[PDB]
Amino acid sequence: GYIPEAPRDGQAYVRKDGEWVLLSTFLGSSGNEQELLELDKWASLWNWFNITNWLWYIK
Amino acid sequence: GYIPEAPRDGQAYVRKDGEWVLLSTFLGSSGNEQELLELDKWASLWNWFNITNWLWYIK
Amino acid sequence: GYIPEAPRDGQAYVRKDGEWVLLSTFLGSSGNEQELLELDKWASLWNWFNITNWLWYIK
Repeated sequence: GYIPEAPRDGQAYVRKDGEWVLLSTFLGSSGNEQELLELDKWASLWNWFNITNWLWYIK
Repeated sequence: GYIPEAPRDGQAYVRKDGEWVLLSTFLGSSGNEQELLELDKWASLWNWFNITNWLWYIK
Repeated sequence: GYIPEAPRDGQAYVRKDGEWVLLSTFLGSSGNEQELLELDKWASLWNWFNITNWLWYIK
């Protein structure tokens, strides 16, 4: 009569065919770090190489 | 007895430990623009530099 | 009185304003391949170019 079961495991999931499924499997796991976190990293090493960018300009 | 509250705020959220939580916090916000939208941008400037790619080939 | 309808289509969706909405539209579709799958690809061609990296070092 009622569909909810109230599943509590601290885990996150979506509504699919009347089933609770970890969205992470469709997000692509990696903590999701591999989508977001790399972009943040690139700037950091790339930015320290600017000392060479103005070097040409100033001299 | 019943778990649903019917929360309406135009916002989107997932089922976690019996709580409605904004999936955006796990998507990584930025509108999500910073995952998708950059990829689309790279092509654009990179593509305008093709005039130099055939230049070598043709001459 | 009750909000659930039990929609079964094998498709996945989130809870928004009391409506079932395909999270894919907010994920950015592409199978999501275009967020995850490219990163995996870059390594592959980039890694085959290492034969040139040690070449300088060894000679």
